[PDB]
Amino acid sequence: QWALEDFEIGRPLGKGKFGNVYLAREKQSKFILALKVLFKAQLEKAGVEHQLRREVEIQSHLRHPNILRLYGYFHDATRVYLILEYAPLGTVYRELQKLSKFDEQRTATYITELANALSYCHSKRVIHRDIKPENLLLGSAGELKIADFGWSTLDYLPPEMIEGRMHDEKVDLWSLGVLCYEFLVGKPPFEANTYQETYKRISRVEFTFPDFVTEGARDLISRLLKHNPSQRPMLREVLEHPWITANSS
Ligand SMILES: CCc1ccc(/N=C2\S/C(=C\c3ccnc(Nc4ccc(-c5nnn[nH]5)cc4)c3)C(=O)N2C)cc1
Repeated sequence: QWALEDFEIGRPLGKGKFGNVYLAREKQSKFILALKVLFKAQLEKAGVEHQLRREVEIQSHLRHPNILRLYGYFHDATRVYLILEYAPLGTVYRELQKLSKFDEQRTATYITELANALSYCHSKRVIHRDIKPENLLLGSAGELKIADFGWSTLDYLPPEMIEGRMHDEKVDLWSLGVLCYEFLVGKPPFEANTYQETYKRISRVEFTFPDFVTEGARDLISRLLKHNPSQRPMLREVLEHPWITANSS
């Protein structure tokens, strides 16, 4: 179906580990989109051809406004290209750097938008690992969009994953706890100056709140960051959580 000659290439929109993403326009439709380039030799150097292949097959079937859409993909002699949804307003990480921290309305809105994306995924038996601000993009109306590779620094990993126990649907809820914290405070809850320490602090769920963090927020974050996965509240319970409904659009 596709080839590189079918597109005009624009400025870079981001740098991945295996290649860059560029703004691009499909020539006949004039459809604006994003295009991720991936080097094949570089892929085989780290042996992830069929880690990535299953990954692509998955998110083709995923359609949700709070998830970045994969329209299609193609290849050539040297590279592999992914056709992506263009997200005009950029990354949340960038927004959080400009603003230092987010207010409660913004935070609660993003959390709701995330929770809805994950509910959709879980309903289709798709689970997600750690979610970083770097991998959250913004659509044209300011809507949050999840963009990364999985889909089924430690700062975002839950205790069960770093301790080498059964990963599970409940990982997602840990991620919401960390993000909700980071949105309000401006840095993640178990940030340390060493990996060894960050590991240790995550395993103990050893973290504290700045004075300004309201008790509604404290409650939600404390409930999501429970060490026992099964004690973390359901996604429905998050969306219903008083502080969420009180602040979210
Ligand atoms: C199919 C799912 C998927 C595939 C590859 C992915 N990896 C990506 S995507 C990506 C960049 C990207 C994708 C879609 N839209 C944008 N929009 C955008 C970002 C920044 C700015 C900006 N302006 N000024 N400063 N920053 C403007 C627009 C960026 C990326 O970097 N990786 C690794 C993620 C998901």
